[PDB]
Amino acid sequence: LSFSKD
Amino acid sequence: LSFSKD
Amino acid sequence: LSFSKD
Amino acid sequence: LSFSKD
Amino acid sequence: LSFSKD
Amino acid sequence: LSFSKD
Amino acid sequence: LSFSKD
Amino acid sequence: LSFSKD
Repeated sequence: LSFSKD
Repeated sequence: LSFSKD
Repeated sequence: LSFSKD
Repeated sequence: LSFSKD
Repeated sequence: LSFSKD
Repeated sequence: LSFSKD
Repeated sequence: LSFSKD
Repeated sequence: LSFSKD
């Protein structure tokens, strides 16, 4: 489970 | 911003 | 379990 | 800012 | 800006 | 796990 | 700016 | 585990 936002 | 769970 | 924000 | 748990 | 995970 | 920035 | 984890 | 900065 993973989430990323730049 | 980054999140992880194994 | 991990979280990072720069 | 960074957080980890094993 | 916000993030949450339960 | 909760994060906030104004 | 805030972070919490229980 | 809690963190805050104004």
